Amino acid sequence: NSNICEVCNKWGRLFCCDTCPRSFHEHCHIPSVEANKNPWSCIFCRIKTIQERCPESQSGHQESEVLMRQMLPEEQLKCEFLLLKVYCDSKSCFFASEPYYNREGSQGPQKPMWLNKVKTSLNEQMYTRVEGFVQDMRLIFHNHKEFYREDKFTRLGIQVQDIFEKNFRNIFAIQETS
Ligand SMILES: [Zn+2]
Ligand SMILES: [Zn+2]
Ligand SMILES: [Zn+2]
Repeated sequence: NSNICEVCNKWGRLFCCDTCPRSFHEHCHIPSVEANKNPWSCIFCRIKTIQERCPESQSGHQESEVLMRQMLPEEQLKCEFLLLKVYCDSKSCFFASEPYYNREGSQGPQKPMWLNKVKTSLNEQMYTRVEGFVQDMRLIFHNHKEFYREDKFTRLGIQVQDIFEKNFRNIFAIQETS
């Protein structure tokens, strides 16, 4: 196994996947690394299994169909994995915890949102469709762009949104387009 967390790239108290060489901090894995379970398989492995069991699941899909899907176990897992892929980028730190807004010339958003809030919502089964999860994730970046206006810091929102969107298209097998 690797000697650093796959998500935050630090050492520490690491749980090792039994079916691949990745390792995780307890609360870096999503869902949080399960108490017992020997062997244990990480989210990367669980997602690869879904694909292997249903190879046609990789054929292209329309985003509008994906969004309307109910949050059954396989969709719950895919959203957990997509969230984890955002945390894998170090620039996620800016979006992880609850923000506050006091900048001359800007007003805070009407509906603040942040990654740990999405993580709690997923854990608590608060989303009934994929659309709920995707709308909260896109709201993070939209709030940031609107609040930071012409400050160059706006680019952090564009960057982390790009990581979200690329991974969304990969995980949910969105039909490739020009
Ligand atoms: Zn970690
Ligand atoms: Zn694994
Ligand atoms: Zn199949």
